[PDB]
Amino acid sequence: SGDRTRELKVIDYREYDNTVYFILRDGDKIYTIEVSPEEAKKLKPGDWVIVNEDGKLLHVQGSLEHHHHHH
Repeated sequence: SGDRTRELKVIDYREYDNTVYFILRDGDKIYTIEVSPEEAKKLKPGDWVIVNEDGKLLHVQGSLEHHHHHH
């Protein structure tokens, strides 16, 4: 159970007037997604993303610290 979303690494992009193609990597698998330029403004090669069920790009921001047990 769990492990239902997939994080992908941006390895490349191709930019045209009205569309940006991102090349995304999950392990040894490659996916392509095409978005509008305003959706690509914050993403570059080396960034990580999650694409949700609606096709929305979600930007991986990092981890949150948890150094202390709280129960």
